[PDB]
Amino acid sequence: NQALLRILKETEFKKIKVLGSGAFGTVYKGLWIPEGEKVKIPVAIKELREKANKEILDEAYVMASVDNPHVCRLLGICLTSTVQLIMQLMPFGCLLDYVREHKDNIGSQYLLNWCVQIAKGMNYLEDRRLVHRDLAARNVLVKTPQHVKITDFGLAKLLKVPIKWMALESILHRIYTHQSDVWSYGVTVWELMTFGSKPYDGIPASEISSILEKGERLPQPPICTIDVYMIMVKCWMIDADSRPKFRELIIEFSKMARDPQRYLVIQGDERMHLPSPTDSNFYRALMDEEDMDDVVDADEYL
Ligand SMILES: */C=C\C(=O)N1CCC[C@@H](n2nc(-c3ccc(Oc4ccccc4)cc3)c3c(N)ncnc32)C1
Repeated sequence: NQALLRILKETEFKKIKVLGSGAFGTVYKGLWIPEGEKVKIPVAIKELREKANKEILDEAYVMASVDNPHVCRLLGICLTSTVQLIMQLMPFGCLLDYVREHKDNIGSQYLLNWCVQIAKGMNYLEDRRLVHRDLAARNVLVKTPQHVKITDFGLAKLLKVPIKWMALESILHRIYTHQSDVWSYGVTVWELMTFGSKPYDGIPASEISSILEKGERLPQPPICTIDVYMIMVKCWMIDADSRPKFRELIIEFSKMARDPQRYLVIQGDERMHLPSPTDSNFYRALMDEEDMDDVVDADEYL
């Protein structure tokens, strides 16, 4: 579906501010102004650091074809000897920055729900027989605090390797599968549960395969019950086929979401809440009108 990707002229948009800079590229806050109109519409622009345009376009069409509440869809592209990718601007930013900023005051309901949502997005990709190759907290965007979407799908294929998120088989032989995606998902969950901690920090990348072969793993976060830690451990099993499936993960986390205090131990959690319906309705109307499955709420509390 070529209609899904908009080809943008340089004249119809402008980069206004740098939001972040990456090995993959630089991300800018931008404005689209549509031809013949007086409106300036905020957009996010990713300019890749630096394959012919035909190959790039062909990859781009697939990237534009992902349509799920929990995956970000590439909206537009401009090809000018630099590759510029256009998507919605998300004021909330990446999940990783968000958890660090809120590290004191994030509730168990949010964390479990984020786990469900990410799994839902990954599952959609698996169902489509597509592999992300770079799942990480940095690569999840926050639409609203209640709603998160996986981003940068297909970028890894298109283009400093994230060794510390990679499955052993990926590090060793660069084999990427839904099962390697599951491994990355586990690291991502660990990031959330540690409020933005950097996995294997201080361990050189060159040693990572060896420690994994030894069987060393990321440690259990203090907030996590063993039940949650075991799910991460299952994600990092050497035999890829043994690892959990995204469809299973959606169910497990959803179950946990029903009695959060059973599975995550957080100080003052009783004080921290998912939004009331009134608040949720307000957020959706203002900035999140797309259809999504309702957040899983505690059985006790509704
Ligand atoms: C934790 C991530 C981080 O540090 N960032 C730096 C600041 C910007 C932030 N960010 N990135 C995007 C973003 C992501 C992807 C794309 O383009 C795509 C889309 C789909 C597939 C491949 C490439 C563009 C922009 C942000 C957006 N969209 N809004 C707000 N912050 C974004 C990452």
